[PDB]
Amino acid sequence: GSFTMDLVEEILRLKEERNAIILAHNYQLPEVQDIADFIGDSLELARRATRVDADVIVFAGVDFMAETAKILNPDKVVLIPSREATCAMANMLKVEHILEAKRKYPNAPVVLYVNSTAEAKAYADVTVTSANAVEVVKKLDSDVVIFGPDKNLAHYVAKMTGKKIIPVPSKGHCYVHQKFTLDDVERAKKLHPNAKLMIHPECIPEVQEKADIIASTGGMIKRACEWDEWVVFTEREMVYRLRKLYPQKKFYPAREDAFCIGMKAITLKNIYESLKDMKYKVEVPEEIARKARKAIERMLEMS
Ligand SMILES: C/C(=C/C(=O)O)C(=O)O
Ligand code: SF4
Ligand SMILES: [Cl-]
Ligand SMILES: [Cl-]
Ligand SMILES: [Cl-]
Ligand SMILES: [N+]
Repeated sequence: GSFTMDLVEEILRLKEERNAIILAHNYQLPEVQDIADFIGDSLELARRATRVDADVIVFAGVDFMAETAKILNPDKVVLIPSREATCAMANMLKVEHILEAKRKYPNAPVVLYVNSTAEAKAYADVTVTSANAVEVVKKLDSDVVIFGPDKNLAHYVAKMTGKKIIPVPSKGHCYVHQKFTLDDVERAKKLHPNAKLMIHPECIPEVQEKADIIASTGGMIKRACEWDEWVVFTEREMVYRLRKLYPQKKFYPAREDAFCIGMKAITLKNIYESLKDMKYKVEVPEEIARKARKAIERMLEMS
């Protein structure tokens, strides 16, 4: 015919030409999810980055996630389609916060949420995500741990493990998940009285306390089989992910306006441009990468 390739067809050809895999987070735009080879949460993306047979990883997610993939694949090309795909919560944690906490608690393990920079991870004894933070902290050989950046996840970990949690920094949080309120819980239950509530641990504690399940986005997918109707208290693109996986269930956003600007820096067009031009190359300095890798590997061994 007269027509040629659209962006999807161009991307598919370039993936072949580059020997590339596209890894996407659950918060990516639906049309980006639809072209990804693998979609998952922070822990699943970290694990998947340890079995990459491709030469090139295009990371449809934020920069810290691409850096984690690069730390696990120092000799593969890792591309981030936009350097403005970044995480507001992760940037709240600086090396100075970690050093001050280590000074006060030298025997406390430093436990850093994967939502953190590579420089910060170089000071972690182990990394965690929302899916394994409780399990990891429970198993660490200390009754006190230094933990960050997210204070709402820290609250959940403190509740579930009974251990003393020293937050770094003092007020780290995700603006997307902080948008959920008790009024959103009330409205969701009024509009969808037969639905259960799946709530991310980055939400505030009083909202966590209303959950039927508290889970990472990966845990939400794992536990969705437990009911047929769910209100989803996380970034709104997760509703698309859940509807695609389970077309027979019903999913409703807790708030349509819970959007991550950094995640939406990734577009179909800049994924195309990323493969076409081999950009933007993600690099992590060797000393930081080796130290971060030790903490990330330990995390994968512990969960
Ligand atoms: C936002 C997020 C973070 C994580 O997995 O630790 C999630 O995908 O649940
Ligand atoms: S949703 Fe929140 S934690 Fe995730 S990248 Fe966006 S700002 Fe960061
Ligand atoms: Cl692969
Ligand atoms: Cl995220
Ligand atoms: Cl199913
Ligand atoms: N011990």
